[PDB]
Formats: sequence, structure tokens, C-alpha cells
Amino acid sequence: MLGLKTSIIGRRVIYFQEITSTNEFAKTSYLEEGTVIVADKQTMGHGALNRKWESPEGGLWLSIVLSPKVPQKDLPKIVFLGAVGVVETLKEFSIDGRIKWPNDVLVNYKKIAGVLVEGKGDKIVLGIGLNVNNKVPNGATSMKLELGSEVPLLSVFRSLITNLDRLYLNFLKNPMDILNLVRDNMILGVRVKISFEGIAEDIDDFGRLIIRLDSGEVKKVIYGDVSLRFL
Amino acid sequence: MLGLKTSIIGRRVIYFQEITSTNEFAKTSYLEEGTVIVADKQTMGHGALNRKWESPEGGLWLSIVLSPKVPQKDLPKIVFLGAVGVVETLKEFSIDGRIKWPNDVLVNYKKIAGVLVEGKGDKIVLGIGLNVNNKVPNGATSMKLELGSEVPLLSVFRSLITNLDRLYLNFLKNPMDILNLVRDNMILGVRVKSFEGIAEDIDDFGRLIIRLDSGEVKKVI
Ligand SMILES: Nc1ncnc2c1ncn2[C@@H]1O[C@H](COP(=O)(O)OC(=O)CCCC[C@@H]2SC[C@@H]3NC(=O)N[C@@H]32)[C@@H](O)[C@H]1O
Ligand SMILES: Nc1ncnc2c1ncn2[C@@H]1O[C@H](COP(=O)(O)OC(=O)CCCC[C@@H]2SC[C@@H]3NC(=O)N[C@@H]32)[C@@H](O)[C@H]1O
Repeated sequence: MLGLKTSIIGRRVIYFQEITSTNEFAKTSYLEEGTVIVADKQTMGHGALNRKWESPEGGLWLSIVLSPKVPQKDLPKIVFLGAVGVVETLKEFSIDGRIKWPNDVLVNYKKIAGVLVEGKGDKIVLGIGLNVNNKVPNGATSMKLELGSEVPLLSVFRSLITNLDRLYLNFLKNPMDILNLVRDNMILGVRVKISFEGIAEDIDDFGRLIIRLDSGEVKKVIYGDVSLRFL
Repeated sequence: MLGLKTSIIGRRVIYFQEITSTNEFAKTSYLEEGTVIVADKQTMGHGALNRKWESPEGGLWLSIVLSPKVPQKDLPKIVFLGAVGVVETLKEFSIDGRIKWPNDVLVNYKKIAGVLVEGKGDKIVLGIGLNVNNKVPNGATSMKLELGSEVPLLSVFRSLITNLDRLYLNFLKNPMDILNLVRDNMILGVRVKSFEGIAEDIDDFGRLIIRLDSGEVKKVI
């Protein structure tokens, strides 16, 4: 009844009034590629390292099952598909979303969304939590708060799925393209703390964050239990 | 993200851009009570016996998984829950649908929806096909044809699921209530057709009561 016209992402959608975690359900269940798991609320939503992810009603909490047929070396870029997809959707709603490497989306430095990719071989789960009309925790914001008015959750879902499908299809053919989209939508040229501090200069051809320390030393950061903080 | 507020029916919804048949998927897949299987189009949709159900894009094609804690004798009434749910939804959109025993809903005698119930173990699958904005076979009708404008498909889904959840919850407690709702919304007092006779009513088992010209009374199951 939804009438989705996407090629892969959104071929099937499993909606829940409530769930423990869409990422957990997606990882555990036998699901086909492109299936989207979405819930009004999560009782056990999480970020990396089992960090609690607040998932009240009003937000967009979903996961997508992917089976990317690309080199093992390109798989780490899936998180960027989620981040860029969220940014594009925010821009469609006239919200200035910017990427905080490697998985966060901010609006005026406040966290509006987070991306979490979990993979176990031939199966990758792309999880996205985006605050829309829900109340948010410390250091966060939502689409409603930035626009000053409520936004139809289904409209945001449709927009995001359409963007992700396009991004994913192109990723399968040209896995390097997503890096340019990340660069054009990420927060750069400012001081950050990885510990060590320096200027976040850019991301390289592997998606590593390039940081220039005061001494001039250049470090390349691989994401994998490494968050950054803005100064 | 759908924000459904129903108690059982619609707790979970599995949507497909395309599927063979929502009833077939519901029957062969393990699904919790209340799960709704819905698809934009069905390639092998079916009615009863071996009939095909035309399921092009634009219509509402869905199945609901039930596991009703009621006596065996009440199971034949599940089809009525679907038919009445459709009638109630149509009324919300200002369309007057009438039930043609035992599973059809007609508008000015043109078929707008059909219901198909199938049992698999202790799981009951309630299938409903309702023409909304899709092309329909000759003689049939759709919400779009009756209203003269494109009808928001999701709005029809929300309405129907809300009505079905209410009808089902009441059925679990008062399984006889659905019978009066059917009677007040079914086509009776007319001749029907193997034998012919007047469709007088439905009895307490949901059987169609027919009065033949000879005066004989037959009960159709
Ligand atoms: N609703 C919210 N909005 C903004 N920040 C939040 C938030 N809830 C928690 N946080 C903060 O964000 C941190 C988590 O950051 P991380 O970088 O590790 O992790 C993330 O940013 C990833 C979050 C992924 C969420 C989605 S919801 C759909 C799917 N199902 C799941 O169970 N997860 C995914 C927490 O430690 C909090 O400080
Ligand atoms: N779209 C349509 N609208 C009106 N009449 C139709 C139609 N498609 C076919 N018909 C006619 O209706 C007859 C079928 O009537 P019956 O009384 O046997 O059967 C029915 O009326 C039941 C139809 C149940 C359909 C739903 S769709 C969701 C679920 N998944 C399935 O595969 N099935 C269920 C056919 O033989 C046709 O003549």
C-alpha cells in the first residue's frame, strides 16, 4: 500500500509498533537484501559499544539489510551511505545537516542522527536513527526543533529510502563516489580531538580522517572504536 | 514510522512492492498474531476454489494472521469480520457497500471487495482484496470509480486496520455480535441461485437460509 518505487532498498518493509532494536532484529532474522526494518519506538536501541540510543515515538528508527557485492576493502564505506542519505533528506526539508566523521549528522553542532553498521559476512545491516518529532537527549536536536514545526514522519521515511536506494545502487557500480559526497557534506577545517588534537583536514581515498597536528604531523584515523569531539 | 495505535491487528506490518499472494505468504511463514501482510501488487492473487484475484497496483491487497481463542463453531465467522470491516471503511468514505454472502462486498451490485479465509494449523489467515485506485474487471467497481477521484491508499489501509482490530477484539469476547452486523449490512429478501430461492437470512452459524418455491428451507454452509 506504500507504493515504493525503489529498486533494492524498500523492496520489503517490516514495520513494528515497538521493537527491542531494529539492528538486532535485522542481524538475527533471515531477511532478503533491501528489506527495511522500522519501528515507532525501540526499547533497547543502541549505538556503538552497546551505548544506549534513545528511541521514543516521533523519531525514525530503521535498519536496512544489505548484501553488497564489492571488494572487502570497500565495505567500510557503507556507514557513509547512511550519513549522506540522511543529509540529503534533511536538505530536502531545508535543514542544514553536516557530517561529523564518520557516522554522525549534526545541525549547528547538535546531533540530529546517528548511523551504525554491523556486519557478519555476506550480510551487512545499516542502522539509522534520526530525530524527527521526538524529544531528544543531551547534546541532540531534531527536525521539528530546527524547523520550528512538526514534520510528517512518513514523508521523511519516503525521502530517506529513495535517497538510500539511489546511493546504494551507485555504490555497487562506483564504490569510490560516496567519498566525494561525504567530503562535500562533512565538517572540516576545524580543530577536533580524536587522544590527540589537530585540524580535521579531509578524508582520504579510504575514508580515513586526515588530521594535521600543530607540529605538522599528519595522522590518518581509521574508524573502529574511535570517536571525535569538536573543540 | 506508521504510528498505528491498534491493539492486535497491525502490531506488525510486512509490506511488499510485489508478492505472489499475501495469503500464501501468511500461511507458509511463522508470524505473530496481528501481523498484516500487504503488497502493492500480487502476481498470483486468488479467490476461492481455483479463481484468480486481479491484484494490480492501486488496490489494497492484504492478509492478517489470527489465532482466535474461541470455540471451533465460531471460526466460520472470521470471513464476516473482514466483510464488515470493509463495509465500515467504505462508509467512512461515503460509499455504501452491501455484503453478498458470504465473502463479497458490492456497491450498487458491483463487486468492490472480496474476502478469503484460510486455516493453517491453529493459525487463521484473513485475506482481503479491496479495489481502490486500480483498474478492475468488467462489472466490478472501485473506490476511485465511486468517488470520481484518486483515494489515498494508505488512508484506506489505516481505516480498515482500525476497524478490523476493533471488530476482532470484540469477536474474541462476544463472538455472536458480528452476526447482527452482517445481517444489517447484507443483501437479503431477494431471489438468489444448484437451486434457487429467496435469501431470507443467516442463522446463528452464519449459514445462508434459503426458502425454495416449494416451501422447503435449505441452509447453505
Ligand atoms: N536519540 C538520540 N539523538 C541524538 N543522540 C543520541 C540519541 N540517543 C543517544 N544519543 C547519543 O549518541 C550516542 C551513541 O553514539 P554512537 O556514535 O555510538 O552511535 C550512533 O550514533 C548510532 C546510532 C544508531 C541508531 C539506530 S536506531 C535504528 C537502529 N537500531 C538500533 O538499535 N540502532 C540503530 C550515545 O552514547 C548518546 O550520547
Ligand atoms: N480485483 C477484482 N475486483 C472485483 N472482482 C474481481 C477482482 N479480481 C477477480 N474478481 C472476480 O472475483 C472472483 C473471485 O471471487 P471469489 O468470491 O472466489 O474470492 C474473493 O472474492 C476473494 C478474494 C480475496 C482477495 C485477497 S487479496 C489479499 C489476499 N491474497 C490473496 O491471494 N487473496 C486475498 C473471480 O473469479 C473474478 O470473477
